[PDB]
Amino acid sequence: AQYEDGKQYTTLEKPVAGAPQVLEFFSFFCPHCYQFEEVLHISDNVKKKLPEGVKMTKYHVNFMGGDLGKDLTQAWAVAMALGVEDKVTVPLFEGVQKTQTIRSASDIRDVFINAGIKGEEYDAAWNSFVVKSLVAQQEKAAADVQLRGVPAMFVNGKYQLNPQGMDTSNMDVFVQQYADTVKYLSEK
Ligand SMILES: O=C(O)Cc1coc2cc(Oc3ccccc3)ccc12
Repeated sequence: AQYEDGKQYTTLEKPVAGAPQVLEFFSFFCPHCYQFEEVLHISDNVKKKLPEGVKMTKYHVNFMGGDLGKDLTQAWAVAMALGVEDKVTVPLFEGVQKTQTIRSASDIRDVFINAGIKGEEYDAAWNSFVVKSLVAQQEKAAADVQLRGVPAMFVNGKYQLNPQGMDTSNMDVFVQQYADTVKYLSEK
């Protein structure tokens, strides 16, 4: 077949019931994730190839970056609780990987302050049980598949994208193959 298990995707040996239709995992320490955001815009290109209104979910992971990796998962929970993902994703990626000005939870907070989130409202979210539960939700989603690599995308709790099997000579061709594979998997 044109799409084959082991080529563009792999199939989870234990499928996960109740998962979101499209689920992405990333780390602000992950270099391919940085590219997926700034250069390839993978999430937006996948969204444009799926029907209107499909749910897409994106979670941060703990396993890169030690203490700060976990702080970043909590900060991503804050961003999701406050609905400010689009305001903080690029400055968090650049603060970690480009300028290397993010070295502490305080430096993370500065990114949110600079993006116009009020200090009081950041701190209230950071300490909230709603955010504690969003941290648990991110960890649980990752744990369901003993995730050890990002960027990762799962479709319908069943299929895992395999970008290792896609053309990397051309960035736009790669994005198109990735998104068309997601579309194919979502129609399975
Ligand atoms: O770990 C792997 O090999 C799989 C993988 C995940 O995200 C990626 C992003 C890439 O970025 C490019 C660069 C130039 C053209 C097209 C794509 C390349 C490969 C991968």
